[PDB]
Order: sequence, then C-alpha cells, then structure tokens
Amino acid sequence: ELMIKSSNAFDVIELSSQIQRYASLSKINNRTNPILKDNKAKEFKDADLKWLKLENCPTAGDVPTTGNNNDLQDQFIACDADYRKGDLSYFGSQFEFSTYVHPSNPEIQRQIKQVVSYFQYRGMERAFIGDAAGYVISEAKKKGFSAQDYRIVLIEPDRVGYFESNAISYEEFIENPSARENFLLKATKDRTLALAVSLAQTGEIAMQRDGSVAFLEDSELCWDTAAGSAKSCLSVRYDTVGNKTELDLKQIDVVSAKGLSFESDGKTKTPVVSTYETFQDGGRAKTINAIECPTGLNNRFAAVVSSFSTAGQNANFSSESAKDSQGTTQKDGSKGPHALLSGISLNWTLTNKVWDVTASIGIESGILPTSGIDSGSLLRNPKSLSFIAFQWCEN
Amino acid sequence: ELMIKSSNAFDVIELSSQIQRYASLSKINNRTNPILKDNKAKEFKDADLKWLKLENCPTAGDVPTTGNNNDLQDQFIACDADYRKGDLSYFGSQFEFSTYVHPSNPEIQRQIKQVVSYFQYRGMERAFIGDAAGYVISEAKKKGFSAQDYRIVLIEPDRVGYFESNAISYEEFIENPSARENFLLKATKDRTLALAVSLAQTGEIAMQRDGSVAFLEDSELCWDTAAGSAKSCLSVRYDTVGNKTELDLKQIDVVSAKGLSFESDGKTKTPVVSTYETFQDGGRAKTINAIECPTGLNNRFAAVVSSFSTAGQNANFSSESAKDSQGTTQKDGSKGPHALLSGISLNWTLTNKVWDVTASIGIESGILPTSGIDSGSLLRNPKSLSFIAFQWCEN
Amino acid sequence: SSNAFDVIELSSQIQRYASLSKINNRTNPILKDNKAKEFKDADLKWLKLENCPTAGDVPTTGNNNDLQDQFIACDADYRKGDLSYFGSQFEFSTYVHPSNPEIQRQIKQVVSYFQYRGMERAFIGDAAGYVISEAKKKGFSAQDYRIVLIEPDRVGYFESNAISYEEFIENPSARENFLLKATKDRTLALAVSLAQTGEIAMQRDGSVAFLEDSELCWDTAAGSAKSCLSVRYDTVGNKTELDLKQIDVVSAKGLSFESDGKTKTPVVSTYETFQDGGRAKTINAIECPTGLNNRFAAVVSSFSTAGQNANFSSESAKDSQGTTQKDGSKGPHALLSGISLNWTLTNKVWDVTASIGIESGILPTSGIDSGSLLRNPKSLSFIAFQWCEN
Repeated sequence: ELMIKSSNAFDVIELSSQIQRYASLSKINNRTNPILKDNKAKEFKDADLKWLKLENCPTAGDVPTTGNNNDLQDQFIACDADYRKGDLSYFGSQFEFSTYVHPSNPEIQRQIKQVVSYFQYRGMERAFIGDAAGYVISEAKKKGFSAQDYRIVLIEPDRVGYFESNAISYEEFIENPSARENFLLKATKDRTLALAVSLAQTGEIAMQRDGSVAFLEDSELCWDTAAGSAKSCLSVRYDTVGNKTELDLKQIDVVSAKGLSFESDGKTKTPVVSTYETFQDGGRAKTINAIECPTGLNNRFAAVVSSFSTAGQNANFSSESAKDSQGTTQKDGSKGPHALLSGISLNWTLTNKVWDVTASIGIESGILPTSGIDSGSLLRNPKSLSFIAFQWCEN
Repeated sequence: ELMIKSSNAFDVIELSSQIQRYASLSKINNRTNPILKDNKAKEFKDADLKWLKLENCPTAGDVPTTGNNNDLQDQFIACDADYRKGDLSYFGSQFEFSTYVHPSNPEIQRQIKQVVSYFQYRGMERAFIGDAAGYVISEAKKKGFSAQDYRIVLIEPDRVGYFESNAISYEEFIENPSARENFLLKATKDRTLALAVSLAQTGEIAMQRDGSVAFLEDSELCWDTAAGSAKSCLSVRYDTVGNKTELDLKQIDVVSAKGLSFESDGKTKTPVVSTYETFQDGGRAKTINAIECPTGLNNRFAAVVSSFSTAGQNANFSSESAKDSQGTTQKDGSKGPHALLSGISLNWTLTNKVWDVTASIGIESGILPTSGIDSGSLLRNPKSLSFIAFQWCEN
Repeated sequence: SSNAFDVIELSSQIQRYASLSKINNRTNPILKDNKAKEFKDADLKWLKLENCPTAGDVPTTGNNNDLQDQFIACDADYRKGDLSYFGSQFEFSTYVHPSNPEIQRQIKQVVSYFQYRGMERAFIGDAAGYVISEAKKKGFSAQDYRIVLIEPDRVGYFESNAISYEEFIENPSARENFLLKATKDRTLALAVSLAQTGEIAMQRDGSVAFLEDSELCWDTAAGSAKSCLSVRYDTVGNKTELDLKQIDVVSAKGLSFESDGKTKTPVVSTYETFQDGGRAKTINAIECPTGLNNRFAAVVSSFSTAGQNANFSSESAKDSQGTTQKDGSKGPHALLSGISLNWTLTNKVWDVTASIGIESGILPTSGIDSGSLLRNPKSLSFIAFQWCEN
C-alpha cells in the first residue's frame, strides 16, 4: 500500500526514524556526534529541532558538516523542517545517558541509553489519543520503523527538561478502561498529554566502516566456516586478575602470519629461527645469509656448540644422526688418534647481509704439523664441529 | 483492513530476529548466556518469552544484567511484550546444540547449532497459512533476511517441548497442491499447525556491535590502506583436508604484537628470547634479570655453551666476533699454555625475578696455583667462556 | 506489499552495479560498448547472473565454489505494484582502457524509472513519499527527486515533462498543471537516482572495508587505547602492518610465521639428561600444523667426563664423581677429545644418543663404558629445541 492514511502519523514516523538514525551514530560528516560530548546523565532536546539540523543551514543547526560545503552532507531533516504540526505534535525528546570512555575517540564522554520522543496530543477530546497512537503504531510497521515502546504519558516541565508524572502503556490504555480513566484524571493543566516513543540503544547498532563504533564489552567477532554450523570467533577481553587486555585467538587452531614481531620487556623482536651448520673442506668461513628484518629492527645472531671432536679436517659432521671422525693430523701428515682439547671459539661478523662464522678448536701441543689448516695447536674452521645458528631481529 | 497480515508478519520477524540474536551471543551484559551453561543436545523455550526478558523487569525475566543499573543494559524485547496474538501466534522455539569447550569461559558447555521459532496458525481455514507465510517472508526480505527455507509444520507435545511430526516447504505448500493436501490430511485435532521460522542472514546484513552477526564463510575483514587501491585483508577459514581452522594474516606484511603467547601440545609458551653472556672480571656469580611473564605463566631459563677455553681469568670473550684467550695461569702466577679440559658446568637459580648464574671449568691437575680464582683444578666463573641465555615463560 | 522497500532496494543495487568496473573479477558488461546512452529494460535480464535458469548478463567467475556477487534474484520481477519498474537509463562518457580493447566507456549517470499504475494518478505523491522516507532512512539522498512523463526517444526515453517532488506536494496549482499533460503518448513515472550520503556499515559478506587508518575497537574496563587494532601502511618501508600493540597480550593456540619465504613455528626448548644405565633417550616430537615437518636440535649446556658417575638433572647444581678407572672404581676425571649429540626421527619419536670421547687407557676394558668412549652419559645436560617448518 502506497497511500498515506494519516499524514500526521506518517510524519511522526518519518521524524522518529531520523532521530533513531542520529542516536545510532558516533560520528556525523566525520565529526563526533555533538550529543555525546557532555557528561550529564540526561538532556532534553527542544521541539524546534535546531539540534537535528545541519550547522550550515541559513539559521545554523547543531549537526556538524564536513570541512567543505563543497561535498554532499549527511543530513537528518530539512533546514526548514517543523514537526510541531497536527494532532500529534512533536514536543522534543528526552535523551538518557551513561558515562562512557570510548576506546579511540577522546571527545566522547557518554553513551546514549535510551531516547524517548514526545508527541503532544492536540485533538479535541483527550481519550482518543488512543486511536491516534494506534495509527502511529500501524504506520511504524508499514514503514519498517522499529521502536522499543509506545506509551501514553503526562509530562511536566523540569529544572532543565521534562519528566513523566504519570505513564500508562498503550495496550493497557485501550484494553483496560479501569486503568485508562485511572490515568486521564491526572491530566491537569500544567501537565502535557503525549504519545511517547522510546528508542532503546541495543547491541543491534551497526559497526561503521570508519571504526567510530566499538564492539560491546565481552563480545566476539565471528566467522561461519566449512566445519559446519560452529562459528570461529575472536575477541579482546580484559582480565581483572592481572589487569591486562588479551586478544583471544584460541578458538582458532593456527594463527598464520607472514612477518611477525612482539615485545619482550619493552624491546621489539622477531621469533628466533634456527639452522644446523657445519664447515666445508678447506678451512674457510661458513657463510650464512642474514634473515630480512622488518622496518626498524636490526639483525642478531648466535652460534652454539652441538657436536665437536679434535679431528679438524678429518671429519664429517653434516648428518644430524651420525658423526664421522677420523682422528687428528700427526706431524707426518697422517691421521692418528684424537688429540685432547683445550677450547672452542665461535666468531661471527655481519658483512653485507651475510654472516661469516669462523671457528677454531684448541688442542694439546706437539701433535699437529707446524703449518696448514690444522697446525700448531689449532684446528681452523674445522669439519669436526657442528653448531646451531640462531637468527632474530630486534631494535 | 487486511494489512493486518503484513503487521502480524512484521512482529513475527521482529521477534524471530531477536531470538536469533540471543542465540548468537555467548555473553549478554557481560554474563554468560544462560542457554549455553547446560549440556543437553536440545531445549525448547516457552511461548511466554520470560526467558528472553531482562532480569531487572518488574516481573523478572532470565536475561542477565550487568548488576550496575547505571550501565546501558542490552535487551531483546520489552518487559511486557507478548507475541501470542494474531493469526501467526508465537508458540515457542526449539534450540539444538552440540557440546563445546570455550577457551576463555569455563561456564559454557554447549554451542548453538540452530534455533527454529514456531508460530501457530490461528486462522479458521488451515489452507490459508501459505498466504500468511508469504507476508512473513516479505517482512524478512525487508530486514535483510533470506527468503529461503521457510517451512510449514505440524508439531506435538512431549515431555521436553514440541517436536515436528510432519513438514512441508513453503514452496511445495504453494505450488504442489497434491503435496499440500497430503500434508494437511495429517493435521489432526491433536497437532498444532505452525509456521517454522529459522532466519538466515543475507550477505548484505550490517555487522552489529554485539557481535551477533558472523562473517560469511570465506569472507574477509579488510582495510583500505595508503598502499593504494589494493585492500589488506585477514580471514578465518576451515580446511576440510586437515580439519583445522586458520586465521590467515599473510596478506599483511608484518603482524606487530606487544605480549605474545601460543600453545605447544596443550602448554602455553611465550617466544624464546636470548642474550649473549660472559662473566665479568673477578670470578663471581652473574645476575640476569628475569623477563616479565604474562599472568599465569612461570619463568624458564637455559644457558648453552658458545665459546670456551681453559684461560680462566686470562681472557675476554665479550665480543661476538673475536676472542682474546691468553692461556692458563701457571704455578708461578704467569700466563702459560692452555691447559687441557675435563668439563664445563653452567648452573642457574631464580631468586626474586633475578637469575643467578654460576659457571666453572674443570681442567687437568698440577697446572694452576693452590690459591686464587683459578686454583687447584678449577676455573671459577671464568672469563674464558661465552654462553647464550634463553628465557621464556610457560604454564 | 513490499513496494517501497523494493523501489529503494532495486535502485541501490542498480547504483552499486553502475559503480562497479568489475563484477566477480570480470568486466562489467555495460562497459563493453561505446555509445553515450543505453536504456536497460524492465525485465531486468541484464541485472541477473548468467548462470540463472534463463541466462542473465551479469558475468560469473566460472567456478561455483564461492558465492557469486549478485544484485537481484533469478526470479525477481519488479514490474508489479503501483510503483512498477519501467527500466533504467544510463548515460556514459568515452574511455580508453589500458588492457581490454572492448571497454570503451564509463558511467556518468543512471536514473531508474518506476511507472505509476495506481488507481488515482494523484496518489503518486503519497507513493513518492514512502520511497523518499525509506531512501533517507537507509542513508541515501535522491538526486533531483521528481515525478515525470517520459516519451520514447532515439535511445531509451526522454523526460517530456517533470515536476519536483516538493512542488508536487506543496503546490496544488503546479500539480494538476503537470497532471493534465498526462496523455497517451507519455508514461507517468517516478525517477530515482540514489546517492550514498550517510556513512555505511561493515557487512556480513565482507565486501565493505574499514577506512584507511580506522581502528576496530572493543569496550573494556581498561579504558582508552588498550583494546583497538588496525592495519596501516608504512610509507617509508612500503610495508603493511597489523598493529596489535595496544593490547597487552596476543594469545594464540597454534602459531606460524614466515622467515625469508619459509613457514615456521616458534622453537620450543627443554632441559634434557640421560637416564641411568647408558640407554638412548626418547623425546616425543611436537605436533606439527598441516604441511609442516618436525625439526630437532640439541646443544651442549653442561658436561664432564664422569660418564655414569654423575647426576646433571638439576639445573642449579651438578654432581660429578669422576671417571671409572680400570679396576671399576671411581677415579680422577679423564680429559676430553669430543662430544657427539645425535638424533633421528622414527614414528613421531626423536631418538637421541650421545657420546663423549676421552683420553685412552682410563676406562676398564669391559662394562657400561669401556675403551675411550662414554655412551649416553649421565655427565651431560643438553637443551633440546623443536620447531616445525616447510
């Protein structure tokens, strides 16, 4: 049906839907919602609706615009709009709040709990605000407007707003003539009779792509998966025991990263990675490519002893499951028994994105030839050695 | 007017989406969803909807509050809501579950698989439930819900609720008069004719701040970035081959964390972090500060040999790229050749967030003087030693 | 029924379509031409997927594994109701594509016409009311919102007459003025062109992205700047970062990362010593994530030449009672020539063995240790490292 039964009922919904849209927003035209900057638990916004109009109106409203009148602006009602019309005449809205610290917007100091909008009845006979109410409720459903309560109220002026001296639910106004005229008594001359439209702020508020809206405390971000109907979720939770926040990824079996860094006592590192290393024949350094470091982090390295013997070049330690060790070179150049050991040196230097590792094993004197890779009292870059190389980045 | 059908339908979808919302939350107002604590496979909730109302209602419902009434309390339906009216009248909902361990919530014992909400038909000609159901499907599309999988059922009571004895798809009820009239034939006086609603959300549904809307399977969470037009995305996926979920973060170059923990065969670890260590002059114990462990984790330490010789005090190993080693102290007190080695001990003890590290090197007898840091057959906490200290936390 | 919802829903979808160069990683078909104007028809074949029972025009990725981006359903027909879909008029401008010689234009403008078929033509003002209220509800603005009469043109239609929505509503003289020109050579229609003026929400299908530098945040009791995360692009390193650093601890189950293109898990360590008796040591291999293989490395921590006559199992102190002499008794510690640590993976268990070479002529000629070799000695502690990699 595209025919408007009651123009007035239509207007009540049209205005209400925009009040709802406004109450759901933390930002408007990329600026904080004005209503959220104060810290009182209540505020009454006036029937003239200046507070709902753009600040670039001929008469300037309270709703922020972007830097430029250049761009299209988000808006709620026309600059000249007036809803103080008809039998149900807009009377203003009561906003209720609670204190709120937004995790990322410092300008926000409270959050909307509930918005109660009042539409004063100006029909000749008070009782038939009941009929008026019903057409509003009908029109809500027709226009897909979802409010959380409709009530008939009596409101008196307050210190800075209005309060409800008496309230009766819509249902009990039509379907309970005992409570109905129990309520209309109180309709004295400094009280205003009105339809009250309540909007509760629920978990249904949309997560905006600008990140202006936070996930509720203890809520979860979830995926459907091919595992079936079980959802895979993650969350940020705060534990009072220890007073630390946690990004809880434990419903997921594997977190799969590319680059990865973390902090240890203030310092930033990447996870250590390790390799098994031995020297090649010939007595030269073992060259190991330096890992690539993320921005701002420097290369680190450590070599530690795994296996060793005093055989020097006469060995093969490259297999992780067995060691071949043929003895120490004797003065006549032949392989003899394994000499006794006095020390091991492992040195490393980074040049040009390559680590050069050098080593020597010190042995008892008088065994080795005077000259050569194994000579004097030293086995140089020996094959009779395996080490584990550790690499990581840090700042 | 016969737009009583569309209005009845609006309420059906309104209630059904709140029921679906409730079913998707493991916590409500910071407390475990009451329906997830038990361990049965199914449960039927009653048409009176007490279970869906807040416990702070004049007549208390079962939905928890935060405790502090100052707080915004999330809610699903009004305290005086009653959806047992109209041609499609709420009759209760069937929840099916599977057993479940929540990694961070010990109070949870099961997981919702699905919820079906039943609306019994109170029209006097049964055949016209198809017509009523069409309005429901229409109200569903308007709110972003799927138009598929609606069913017309016959349900009967048993001790734990109502079960379906017969079912036909909305589509077959409409198009296949033979199937329709065969289904209706089983609609005996003892069975309740109902529309079975199980809402499914289209991909266009907005994400909500309570987390109750999950991402579609294979959907990603994406950010615009200064890199240009390409998005940067993460996703949660289930591999049917390995039967594991993965949080794929690889499309991002670096995952940058503060504290970090992970699991290895059921145990919680932090990443190993390492320092290069040597003893300072004088032969005394060394102190290394313990890393700060996340709540619940305990400090671990391991020291491994990197370089060593029998020089004892006559050495400097503090550089990673060179070693100064000047031989073992002889009996006259002068530096001599390097003595031969029998062993190396690295020892460590945790005291008040400090690791006390001691070391010694056993050597052949009859070299060292009889007194001093290096004496007898022992080099105490020698300088001629470098070791890598590994630290991590675990439970 | 759902007429007003439908008008805005179709119009938004068409607008979305219009705004897209590719649909399902294939060129938007409407761009593969060079004409300045095209009218697309009421039956909406052009907006339906090609894989519909009756083929539509919207391309497909080819493989049905993933959900195919779509606009309307295969059976959709919006030619009902008092606001009945009449077709969409697109205006284009010239374009030269860098890689596809068939793309020769880009969209400049689209308007969707919904013809009026209500009992009384005057009631189109009411119908336009529901539409505009729905449109604004969803964060849209209509561009030149107007009621029109259209006649067939060279291409598509031209608007022979038009009245703004406000004029039709607030000027009864302008309205019948317009309404009387409604002859048989024209169709009465609502002309809808939607612009997104509200900020939009993140969506279940993941099609909408967080804005550059947006933070995704969670309320907590810890307060500000402790529960937010973001993806930012560092302009100096030209790298993207997932920034979790506000949160005290990221707590994972399994975890993998890449080192120079290779996938790893973090190394995990244990303190190990051999049991009495010279037997080999078994260490259970950690569980690897799908497609990774086990790695192991043992390194020396403490040792002596005591062999069996020792206890190194305590991390804080070492007992070493000397080397077994020829008569089988405990004597002085022998001198050393080497240490081997060996390991082999067999059926999810790492078998670890060790030997310490020592000076000859000390050990007895038979027994647990003989010759010049200590096998799997107690006088040793090593650190064992495990990780997975591909």
